[PDB]
Amino acid sequence: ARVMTRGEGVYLWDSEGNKIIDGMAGLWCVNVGYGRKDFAEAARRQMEELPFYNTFFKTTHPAVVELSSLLAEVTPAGFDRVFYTNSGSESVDTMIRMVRRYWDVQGKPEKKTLIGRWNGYHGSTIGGASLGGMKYMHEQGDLPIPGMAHIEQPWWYKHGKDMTPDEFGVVAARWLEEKILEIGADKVAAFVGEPIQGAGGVIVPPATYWPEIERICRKYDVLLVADEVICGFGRTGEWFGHQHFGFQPDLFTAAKGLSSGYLPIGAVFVGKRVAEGLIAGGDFNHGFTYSGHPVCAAVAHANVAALRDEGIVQRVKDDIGPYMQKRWRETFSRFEHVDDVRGVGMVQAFTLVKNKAKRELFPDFGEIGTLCRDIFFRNNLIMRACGDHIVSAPPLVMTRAEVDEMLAVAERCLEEFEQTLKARGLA
Amino acid sequence: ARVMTRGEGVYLWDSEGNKIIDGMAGLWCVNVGYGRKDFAEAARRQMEELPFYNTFFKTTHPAVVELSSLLAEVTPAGFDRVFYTNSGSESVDTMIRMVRRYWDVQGKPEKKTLIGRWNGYHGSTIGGASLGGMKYMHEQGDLPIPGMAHIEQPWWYKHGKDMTPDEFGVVAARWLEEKILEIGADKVAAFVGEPIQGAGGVIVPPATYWPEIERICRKYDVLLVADEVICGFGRTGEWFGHQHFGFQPDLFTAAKGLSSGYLPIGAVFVGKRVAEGLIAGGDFNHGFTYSGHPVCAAVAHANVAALRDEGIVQRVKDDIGPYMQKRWRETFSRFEHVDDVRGVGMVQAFTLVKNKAKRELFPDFGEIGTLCRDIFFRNNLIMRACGDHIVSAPPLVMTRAEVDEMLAVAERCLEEFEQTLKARGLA
Ligand SMILES: Cc1ncc(COP(=O)(O)O)c(CNc2cccc(C(=O)O)c2)c1O
Ligand SMILES: Cc1ncc(COP(=O)(O)O)c(CNc2cccc(C(=O)O)c2)c1O
Repeated sequence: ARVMTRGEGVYLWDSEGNKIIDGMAGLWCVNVGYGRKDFAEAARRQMEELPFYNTFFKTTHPAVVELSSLLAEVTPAGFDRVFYTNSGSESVDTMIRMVRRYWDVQGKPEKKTLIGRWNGYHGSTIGGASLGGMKYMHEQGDLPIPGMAHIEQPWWYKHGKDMTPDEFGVVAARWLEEKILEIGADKVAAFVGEPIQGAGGVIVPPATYWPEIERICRKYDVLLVADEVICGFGRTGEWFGHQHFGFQPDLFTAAKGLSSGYLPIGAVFVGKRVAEGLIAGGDFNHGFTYSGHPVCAAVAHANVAALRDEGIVQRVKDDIGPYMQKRWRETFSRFEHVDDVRGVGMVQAFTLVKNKAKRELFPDFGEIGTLCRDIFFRNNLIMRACGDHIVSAPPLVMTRAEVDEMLAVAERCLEEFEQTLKARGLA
Repeated sequence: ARVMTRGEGVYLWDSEGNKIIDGMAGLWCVNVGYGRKDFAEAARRQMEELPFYNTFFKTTHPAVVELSSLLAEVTPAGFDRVFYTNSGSESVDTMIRMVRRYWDVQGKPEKKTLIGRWNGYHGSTIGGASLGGMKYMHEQGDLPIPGMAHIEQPWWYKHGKDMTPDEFGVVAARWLEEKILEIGADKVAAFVGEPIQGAGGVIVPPATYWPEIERICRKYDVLLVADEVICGFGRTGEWFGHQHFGFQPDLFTAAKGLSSGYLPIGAVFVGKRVAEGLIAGGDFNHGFTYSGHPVCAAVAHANVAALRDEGIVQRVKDDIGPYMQKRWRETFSRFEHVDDVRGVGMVQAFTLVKNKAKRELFPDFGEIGTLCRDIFFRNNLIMRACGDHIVSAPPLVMTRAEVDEMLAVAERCLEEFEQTLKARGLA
């Protein structure tokens, strides 16, 4: 069929010469777009010159030292300890072990349960798939493992009932309290959440949600962990998604955001309280000192430098983010089977619905999303279909003109979509 | 104070100008040695030119297609389905989930327990740490998780009593049968082992061990899994360690040996029975090659091509392997506190012992190993201490002269070690 032949900026090309507008590469964290020659050079040099680690060497690799130094400058107050891995899935798994070790060290070994959310996603390790709330992943491996619990997701469109979003955000956060009390606070180690659920369909919680979650976590002496694997490194306009929603996690996980997707890498960023805890047990100290594939760290360093020095993150907050959000809602809000148009910064979405009046979803959630996605692709546009949610997360460097080009095509596709719907009486 | 400044061939350099022999090949993984400029070029080109999706519409990324095509040529017959990951740890975790999903699809809901070995090592995830048998690891994330069991390792020097190695291989393999009947066969999904235990100290099992493990696995309808993360890609003289020992696994896992450590990557090679069983449910399907990274696949491709086309693996079997093994046994067999001199291909080891007569180990296993290791480093030689086992696995490209050079230095270090023992009355 059609193979990929080239990537540059926000586009990729196929073997037939088609230019494909990549409206989703940020879900794989390609935040600065394709074709960065300087990143390629950063990798080339490190691979030619240096070893890939070995030991005894009282030192941390110079590529890693530099990356760590730079990250301290761009992360929020209190994150000055970073543990490197090879992926977001590994970062999640390491985080689970850290959270449990922290409580062990505090002399509370029974505090082992982590609480996630249905439709949350935290990667594909046994630990991560257990903490995530995708039912199809739980079946593959008799998951979740012990010390994993789940609460319903803050999806107002489905569960918001007769409530305003804001009233719902309180109710949905209180589900965490209910679960903690059910399990017992002294068996609960942490609550873990993506600031905006990514793979679950860009579920943007109400403004009252995260503050209520945080309040509840502190009330019960439970750690708060953000999974920033999608939302970090400028996706919401802030450097990290938790900054946008105004909560303060005790740890947070990131992945290819570090490298804009150019090479595999992940990290766990550990706040002061937990860091002091772990080091006191002498734990994770070899990881903190020797973690990080130096080639990937070299690319990650060039990337984070670029995001800062080129003003890419600031440009999402001030310029392209507001432009995108306005243009997104302008384009999609009018369609008959489009509802819950949403987004922050450079992540945005809507849901294909049976009936906007009744807030009624299509049956066999996903079938209609697939149809819309298929139309997009026939028209040389990629966006992600998550059930009947259509989601977009383009490179952060996307211009105002590229935004319009993308939305012009998407608009044409929705017009076709609305017609195809009626034409088979699914409307 | 010193830092790494260069790697080339079998050598490393530090900031002081010191030339160091890398007898440990990074982390047993740098099989082609350092300084491959063609590898760096392969990464540069992919990073400059292409997107990073593993799949595009009906096709796979060209770099991945290429790697899989080449892998099919060098893998044992029947292993065409490969699932890519970012590390050996992720490969192990994916294997565990695959093993369990397979029995689910087969309608055997009880059949979920994986059996590993004490002193076995399968990575650092919750899943891999649980399947591994490192007692210090059994309480970082609350471990082992359920459906994990362990048998004793086939370590003749310690457990062999008054048996020949061949008699002991049968006894040590039958511990698996004893364990299966203790648990109940209906509950046991797989046995997993490194053909030779790596991090555990290059524990080479008797020739009788693997054939007997395999008979037992087939007798109870238990899957047989090889962890080739250290033994893979030519380390034993064969492409994979299971080929050397003459067993036929249903799946096997591989890590960065695939790329000689130049970039992070791993794989699960899935045999026909399990692949078909997973297809028969539609499980680990839509998103198979889709966990790894295509830049890493391009490097892995150049590496596997180099191992085949430059005759590196064949040279281990026919030339440098026999030489290393012969010369290793000449060099070390004579020392008063060195015993169990062993190895195959380009992995080899010996154990530091209190008394060769009684076969008595030093107390506080590890203390003496560290002492000997520090001597090596002071002498610009990297060899690994696992407890009181000393281990070596240099790049496979090491010349006969490089072999003697390494052994010349090692011999001098053992002379010094032997003096140090008496000069402390620890002889
Ligand atoms: C929130 C979150 N956490 C952890 C992971 C695991 O990261 P790695 O993939 O680096 O192991 C993820 C996965 N991140 C991810 C990557 C690509 C696509 C999509 C999508 O659903 O479109 C999501 C994720 O979305
Ligand atoms: C047998 C085995 N299985 C899985 C893993 C995990 O692979 P990754 O590390 O690629 O995730 C390993 C780890 N392999 C490994 C790596 C680095 C050092 C050492 C050492 O003990 O010197 C061993 C291993 O030795």
